[PDB]
Order: sequence, then structure tokens, then C-alpha cells
Amino acid sequence: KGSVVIVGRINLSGDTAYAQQTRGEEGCQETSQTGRDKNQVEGEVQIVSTATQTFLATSINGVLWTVYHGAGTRTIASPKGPVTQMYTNVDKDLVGWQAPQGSRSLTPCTCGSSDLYLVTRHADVIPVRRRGDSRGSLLSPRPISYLKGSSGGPLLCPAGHAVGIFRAAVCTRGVAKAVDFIPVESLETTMRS
Amino acid sequence: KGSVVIVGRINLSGDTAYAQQTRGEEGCQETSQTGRDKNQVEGEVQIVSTATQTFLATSINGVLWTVYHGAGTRTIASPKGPVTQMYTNVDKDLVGWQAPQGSRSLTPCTCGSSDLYLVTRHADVIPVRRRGDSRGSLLSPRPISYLKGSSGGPLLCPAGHAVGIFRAAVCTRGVAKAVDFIPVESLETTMRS
Amino acid sequence: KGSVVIVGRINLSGDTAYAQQTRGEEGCQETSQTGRDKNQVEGEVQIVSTATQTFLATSINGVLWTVYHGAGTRTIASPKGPVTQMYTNVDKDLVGWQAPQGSRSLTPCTCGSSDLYLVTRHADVIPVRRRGDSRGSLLSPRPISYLKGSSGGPLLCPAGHAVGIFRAAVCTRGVAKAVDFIPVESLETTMRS
Amino acid sequence: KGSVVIVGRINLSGDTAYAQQTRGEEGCQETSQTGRDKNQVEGEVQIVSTATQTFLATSINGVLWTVYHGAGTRTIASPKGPVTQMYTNVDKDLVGWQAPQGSRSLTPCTCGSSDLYLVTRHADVIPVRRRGDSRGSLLSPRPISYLKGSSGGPLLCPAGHAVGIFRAAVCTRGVAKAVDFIPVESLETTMRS
Ligand SMILES: CC[C@@H]1C[C@H](C)CC/C=C\[C@@H]2C[C@@]2(C(=O)NS(=O)(=O)C2(C)CC2)NC(=O)[C@@H]2C[C@@H](Oc3nccc4cc(OC)c(F)cc34)CN2C(=O)[C@H]1NC(=O)OC(C)(C)C(F)(F)F
Ligand SMILES: CC[C@@H]1C[C@H](C)CC/C=C\[C@@H]2C[C@@]2(C(=O)NS(=O)(=O)C2(C)CC2)NC(=O)[C@@H]2C[C@@H](Oc3nccc4cc(OC)c(F)cc34)CN2C(=O)[C@H]1NC(=O)OC(C)(C)C(F)(F)F
Ligand SMILES: CC[C@@H]1C[C@H](C)CC/C=C\[C@@H]2C[C@@]2(C(=O)NS(=O)(=O)C2(C)CC2)NC(=O)[C@@H]2C[C@@H](Oc3nccc4cc(OC)c(F)cc34)CN2C(=O)[C@H]1NC(=O)OC(C)(C)C(F)(F)F
Ligand SMILES: CC[C@@H]1C[C@H](C)CC/C=C\[C@@H]2C[C@@]2(C(=O)NS(=O)(=O)C2(C)CC2)NC(=O)[C@@H]2C[C@@H](Oc3nccc4cc(OC)c(F)cc34)CN2C(=O)[C@H]1NC(=O)OC(C)(C)C(F)(F)F
Ligand SMILES: [Zn+2]
Ligand SMILES: [Zn+2]
Ligand SMILES: [Zn+2]
Ligand SMILES: [Zn+2]
Repeated sequence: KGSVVIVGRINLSGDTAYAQQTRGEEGCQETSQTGRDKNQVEGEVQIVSTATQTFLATSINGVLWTVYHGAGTRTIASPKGPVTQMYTNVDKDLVGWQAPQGSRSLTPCTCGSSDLYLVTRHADVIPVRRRGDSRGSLLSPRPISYLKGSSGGPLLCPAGHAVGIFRAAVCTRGVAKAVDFIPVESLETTMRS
Repeated sequence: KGSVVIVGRINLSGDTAYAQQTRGEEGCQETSQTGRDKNQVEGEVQIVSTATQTFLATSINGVLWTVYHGAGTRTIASPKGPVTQMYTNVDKDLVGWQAPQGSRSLTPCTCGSSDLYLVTRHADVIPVRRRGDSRGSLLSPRPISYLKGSSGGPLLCPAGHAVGIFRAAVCTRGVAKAVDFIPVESLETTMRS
Repeated sequence: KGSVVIVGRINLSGDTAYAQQTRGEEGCQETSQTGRDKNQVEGEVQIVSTATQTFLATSINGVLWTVYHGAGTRTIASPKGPVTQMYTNVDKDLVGWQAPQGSRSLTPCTCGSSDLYLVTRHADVIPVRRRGDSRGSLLSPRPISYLKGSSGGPLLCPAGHAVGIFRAAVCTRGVAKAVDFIPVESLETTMRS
Repeated sequence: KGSVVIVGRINLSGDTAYAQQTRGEEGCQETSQTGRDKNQVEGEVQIVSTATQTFLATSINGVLWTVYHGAGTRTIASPKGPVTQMYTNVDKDLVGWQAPQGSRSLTPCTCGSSDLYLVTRHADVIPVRRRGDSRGSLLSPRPISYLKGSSGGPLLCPAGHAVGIFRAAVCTRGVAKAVDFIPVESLETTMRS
């Protein structure tokens, strides 16, 4: 098994969020095996991939978090070679690596707001009403293709702070009505499992 | 000068560590003066307090260990009244009392692992790369307030064995970059100061 | 993508349940490629495999039912070539093919019993107390390895009727304490998705 | 929290250093509460005290410097009421107030001398060989009691110029073998923490 590769990024700093590709199919193949990635890293959300899957990863408090169902126990490619996981929990579906040099960490939310915004891999930032610790209902139901590939992405408060990590979607006939996420308070309190 | 009192504990059994409060400021002030504590004790990591300071204490091999800079020469409040220290060393900054009945002891690490996890008073479990015999660097540096009050707490290995006791932080720019700790092998080998 | 292949089965006819291997890693690869499998079929529960994963499949009312997270949109290998799916529902994590000739089908439960039994790929048939329509608690909590590769397997009532199809395990620190299943009343009522 | 109070001084003017007490426990307690101290100030090294601790404070370039581990963020009692700190750094363990009227400031050393002299609260002037920027070894090792209550005190060169402020002692078996100090070049260059 190879390393997880940063193949793009979601820029959240301007008036309009945008996704940008940094690596194609050809570039991602040898980067995965060597674990060496010389590409300059920028932003809060990275678009990441393995050999069979594409998903997101979010830098919060100097840690780049993602889902175990995407990254497995894999390292991530960096300029100084493959980077091992700081956090690994299969039961929570969570992994984390030291945030890459040049990345911009989101700050954890203490607002207690129920007005959330989910960031997708297509840079859509959509409202989610918080319905519990790890649940949120979408204000507008979406087809599965709209959310697929966006696990490991963040849930933000109206002030742009990180509230959680997108894990799973509540679905009915190819349509998502709610989301399941790992709350920010459950990140650095994670035990190895 | 009163006793050190157990005011809470860190629960390490789940996928998420959590802090539990067992006593408020009034009961801590009181129990500190009398040294009598009838409360059910559980787990490995205790949250402890004197009349003026709060820190951690860790059970390893039937001994509850902590820092001298926190506990001084003080007794520990217990069901049978104040319990005197079995280990006291000002130079090492270490103290220990017989572990409270019902407490669970961590087993010392026999891994040789250099991937450590520091447990804070806020139930944060942060990765530390073992650098020296008594040193480790944070994989992701943290503000002081994040590590403050966590002296006497444990440095665990990936398997959850004890590797050392948190003593001091290597701070620059109001940020802890590295930690200083008493290694497990240096605990039972302690002489009286 | 190739076909789903029967690689063995779970015989529940006698006093003691037993698993039998009928195909190996090479034969499974060749059968996945051709979609033609002339091997004899017998029993309720089939041990099935793709090129990368292995799980269970249960015949209920002439349909061989399994999980989408295992089978995907894949056809099943048969003596007359690749068999296309009759039920495909991503949201329910359910797939179904016409049961292969030689298979025995379970009958749906109408007993109303809350005393369930889950059948594993290792032929263990373990008690599960029903909590809701799709949930049950394990009477003995189990390591993840004990249940992994058993999705698509059945939940039985004390009279041996089909109660549901094992889908997911409620896990904490590598231990499953409860199970999530697709109830029998949710099988034939399934829509395409 | 009350004021840090001058409770005496070290006279370094004759052939033999001496310590003079100017206030007793009752006066220090009353002067700490009001923050008003009408007493005459003389010399370079003051004996200072809070409600609980006693230590030293040294005037260098019109600033009375001491350790944060003794003074904290506290004001100093003066003829015109409480005087606030102009220098406060937890990381360096340094504080500084405007030197009191009547104090005599030491001048920073520019000898480059490696032969230092540490001044204790008991007026002992003991040789220290400089080893690095912030370290010196004792020519004759000492019991801890000899050095305790002398943080904030000066390290002088053979010519009587200020080289550093005494911070910590390198201790083994109730004996100090070396000293850790804040160099004079690190005093005015101090940023707030
Ligand atoms: C069946 C409906 C859902 C799957 C759809 C096909 C996809 C929905 C779209 C996006 C989802 C965020 C999105 C995505 O984007 N993934 S991705 O980037 O594409 C991928 C595969 C890595 C490359 N996640 C999924 O598809 C996930 C993957 C799978 O669930 C899980 N697997 C493993 C461990 C989990 C642990 C959990 O709790 C501890 C847990 F809640 C779910 C776990 C399954 N999963 C889901 O999101 C599924 N929803 C789901 O399982 O929901 C439940 C039952 C957990 C619910 F309703 F309670 F939340
Ligand atoms: C100045 C920067 C540090 C203080 C910050 C204000 C706080 C850092 C946060 C947490 C530290 C673990 C934390 C905490 O949490 N404490 S607490 O629970 O709050 C408390 C006071 C009991 C109630 N410990 C400290 O703050 C400690 C206390 C003080 O150092 C020491 N005092 C006494 C004896 C020591 C003996 C030693 O070796 C033989 C030693 F290395 C340090 C000793 C001081 N101390 C420290 O941690 C300090 N770091 C420090 O002294 O570092 C050195 C110089 C020893 C280093 F860099 F080499 F490691
Ligand atoms: C995180 C802990 C669980 C994963 C462990 C690593 C393994 C547990 C062991 C056995 C589970 C039955 C076992 C197995 O055997 N699989 S297998 O045969 O090995 C395989 C991969 C096909 C070859 N299933 C899993 O591992 C499943 C796979 C994954 O969940 C799911 N993915 C896709 C769609 C799902 C739709 C759902 O509802 C509509 C749903 F509830 C779960 C879905 C993930 N999954 C799970 O069982 C996970 N539990 C889980 O997701 O549970 C929740 C959150 C739905 C719970 F707790 F609410 F039930
Ligand atoms: C464990 C041995 C030492 C404590 C002994 C019980 C006493 C030694 C005697 C005198 C020391 C100068 C004497 C004294 O006199 N103090 S006092 O006037 O009594 C007081 C408490 C204010 C009222 N200072 C101490 O006791 C000091 C206090 C404590 O260390 C420290 N706390 C806070 C911040 C520090 C920052 C540092 O660097 C960034 C640092 F190196 C040490 C820090 C702790 N401290 C020390 O001097 C301790 N030594 C120590 O921490 O040494 C190290 C590990 C930093 C060393 F060896 F590297 F220098
Ligand atoms: Zn917020
Ligand atoms: Zn270990
Ligand atoms: Zn029945
Ligand atoms: Zn000089």
C-alpha cells in the first residue's frame, strides 16, 4: 500500500470558494509509491486520493484530519517523504496527520451555533442545521453525487470555524437529507484503535 | 498545608478520552484540610488539586505518581484519612503515594516505542515523538494553556502502557514545542531527596 | 469489474453449524473473470467473494441476498454465465440475485421473537437480543475480527426463520457490542437505487 | 494578589557583603495589602517577598529585575503606591519594574569574562565558571538551602558588572552543581508573553 496524495485543494479565503487541481492521474501514481511530493501546499481543505478513492482532508489546529474509510492506515506524501498518522481510530472512522507545511489550519468553533455549512469537493458551502452532537439536516436535500467524495471535509460555523468532519450521509433513493459528522471536540481526544 | 485531593479523573477506556469532575472548589477546599475522602476512585489518571493548584496524578505499579512542584511533601486525602508519600524527590520533581483502592494501574511500557501520547487534564491525547531519555517533541505545537495543569499526567505508548510522567514544557513564543518528562524506568528507582 | 463468486457455504442442517471451503484464491480470480461457475450449490448461507473482499449471502424466498458494500453492482457467477442483480439499493446497502439452482431458501420469520441468532462466516451462531427494527445487542461483545466478513449473513429467530440480513456492527475500541441489520420485511419491498 | 515588597537588601559596598532586614513578617503583610512603601531604598540587590515566597531582585539600567516564578504579574510596593511591570515574560521567567528611587543600578558587563560570581540572599558571593550563554558551573557545589530564595539575584563579572539574573539550579542529590541564568543581553530585548 502506497501513500495518500494531495491532488488538489479547496480555497475558502475569498468571497467565493473554489476547488483547484494540482495533480492529474499520471502525477498521482509515482507520488503514491515514493511518498515524496514536492508540490507547494496551500489552504484549509485538501483534495486527496489513494489508488482507488478520492476524498477530502481538513487542517484543524495543525492536524490534517480525514476518514479511515478513505485513507485506511496510510501515510501521506510530503516534500520530506511519507508522513505517518498522528491519530488512527477505525471505530470513529478518523485519521489525522501532521498538517503539511504551507497549509492553513481552521480554528475550532466555540460559538455553539446550530447554523452549519458543509464544504464539498466541488467547493459548494451549503447550510446544515445541527440536530445533535454528530448530526445535521441539510436545508436543501441533495443527490448522492453532490456529496460523494466529500468525506473528511469540514462543517463550518457562520464565523468560518471548524465544527466537525463530514463522515456519512443520511440517504433515501439516491437523495441525502442529513449528514453525520465527527464533532471538533471529538478530534484531539481520540484514542488509538 | 493540607492534603492533595482527587477532584476528578480522565477516562481512557473508549475511543474518546473525557474528563470527569468528582468534586467542586468547596469540597476540594474542605477535603484538603481534613484529608478524609470517601469517594469511589476509578481509573489510571486522576485530576488532583491542593488548596491553590490543580494538576494530574498517574497510577503505575500500584503507586499514584505526580510532580513535586504541584504536590510538595503533602499527604493525599483518602477513605482512612491523610496518606503520606512513599517517594519524594525534589531534584527529580517526583512524588508518589500508594495508589487509592479501586484505582487501576497502567503497566510500564516494554515496547521500546518512540510514538508517545501525552494525556492532558482536558482529555486531549497528543502525539509526541520521543527525542531524548526525558524529552519528546510535539508533532503539532500547542499554546501553553493547553498543556498547563497537566503535569503528573502520563505519556503513553500506542498500546496504552506508561512511558513517563509529564514534568515540564519546552516553550518559545508562548507555545510548547516539546515536553520534558520523568521516564517510567526512573520511577521505582527513586531515592529520598 | 468481474463477478461475485461462491467460494464456500455455511451448513445449518445439523446439530452443529459448519463452514466448508469450495474454492481458493486462484479459482475465485478465474471464476470472477469468466462469470461461469459450474460448482454444485447447497444450503441457505453462501460464502462469497469478489477480487478483493469476502462476505456472506443468504437465500430467502428464492433470492440470494447480500450487502452492496460487498457485492456492488456485480453479477454473480453461475453455470449459465454471469447473473445480473434483481435488487440493487445503495441506500439500504442491499443487493439480490435470483437464488442459484441447488440452494435452499430460508423462510421469513412471523414468530415475533426478540431472541435472535447471528450466523458468522466461521459458522458461529450467536445470540442477539432485538432492540429495534434494525438493531440488536450482542449477548457477548466480540472483537471486530470475529464479525468481519460476515455482512450479508442472516439473523435467525429460535425456530430458524430469517429475521434480517447483517449489515454493520456498533463498535467501540475494536469491540462490537451490537449489530445493525436489514429486516426481512424490508427485502422484497425494496425499490431500485 | 497583593504587591511584591522590598523586605531587605544585600550591601556589596565593603570588603564583606552583608544582608540587612528592613521589614518583618507583619510589615511585609501590611505593605503587601496597601502597595505603599515609604522606606528608603539603597543598593543593587533587594530582598523581596510576597505573602508566601521570598527571593531577590536586581537593578540593572534603571529596571529592578526578578523571576516570574517568584513575582508573577504582581505590582511592587513603592512610596507613590503600586508600580506595575514593564517587562513580563513567562517563557524567559523574567519580570521587571522601574527601579525604585534610591536604588543603584549595576552596569551590563562587556568584559567577556568567564569568571562569574553569584550573590545569594545570605550575602555569599560565590564563584561560577561560565560554560554557555545561560549556564555556569559552581567551583564548590552546594546544598540546595544555600541557593534557595536567591533567584532574581545577580551574576557579576570580576569587575562588578551585571552578567545575568539567577533563574534555576542544576541539582543532583540535594546538591546544586551548576546554575541557569538569564544573560544581561537578554534583559531589555525581552518582549511581553
Ligand atoms: C448508504 C448511504 C451512504 C453511502 C452513499 C453511497 C454515499 C453518500 C455520500 C457521501 C458520504 C460522506 C461519504 C463519502 O463521501 N465517502 S467518499 O469520500 O466518497 C469515499 C467512499 C472515501 C472515498 N461517506 C460514505 O460514503 C460513508 C462510508 C460508509 O460509512 C462508514 N464506513 C466506515 C465506517 C463508518 C463509521 C461510522 O460511524 C462511526 C459511520 F457513521 C459510517 C461509516 C457508508 N457511508 C455513507 O455515507 C452512507 N451512509 C451511512 O452509512 O449512513 C449511516 C447509516 C451511518 C447513518 F445514516 F447513520 F449516517
Ligand atoms: C517557562 C515555561 C514552562 C512553564 C509554563 C508557564 C507552563 C507549561 C505548561 C505545563 C507544564 C507541565 C507543567 C504544568 O502543567 N504545571 S502545573 O500543573 O500547571 C502546576 C504549576 C502544578 C500546578 N510544569 C510546569 O509548569 C513546570 C514547573 C517549573 O519547572 C520545574 N519546577 C520545579 C522543578 C523542576 C525540575 C525539573 O527537572 C529536574 C524541571 F525540568 C522543571 C521543574 C516550570 N515548568 C515548566 O513547564 C516551564 N518549563 C521549563 O521550566 O522548561 C525547562 C527549562 C525545564 C525545559 F525547557 F528544559 F524543559
Ligand atoms: C466503524 C465500525 C464498523 C466497521 C468495522 C471495521 C467492521 C465491523 C465488522 C463487521 C460488519 C458487518 C460488516 C462486515 O462484515 N463487512 S465485510 O463483509 O467485512 C465487507 C467490508 C464487505 C466485505 N459491515 C461493515 O463493515 C460496515 C461497512 C460500512 O458501513 C456501511 N457501508 C456502506 C453502506 C452502509 C449502509 C448502512 O445503512 C443504510 C449502514 F448501516 C452501514 C453501511 C462500515 N461498517 C461497519 O460495520 C462499521 N460500523 C458502522 O458503520 O456502524 C454504524 C455507524 C452504521 C452503526 F453503528 F450505526 F451501526
Ligand atoms: C529541581 C531543582 C531546582 C529547585 C530547587 C528545589 C531549588 C534550587 C535553588 C534555587 C533556585 C534559584 C531558584 C530559587 O531560589 N527560587 S526561589 O527564590 O526559592 C522561589 C521559588 C521564587 C521563590 N529557582 C527555582 O527554584 C527554579 C524554579 C523552577 O524553575 C522554573 N520555573 C519557572 C520557569 C522556569 C524557566 C526556565 O527557563 C526558561 C528555567 F530554567 C527554570 C524555570 C524550578 N527551579 C529550580 O531551580 C530547580 N531546577 C530546575 O528547574 O533546573 C532545570 C531543570 C531548569 C535546569 F537544570 F535545567 F536548570
Ligand atoms: Zn464558531
Ligand atoms: Zn508500550
Ligand atoms: Zn420466527
Ligand atoms: Zn565585566
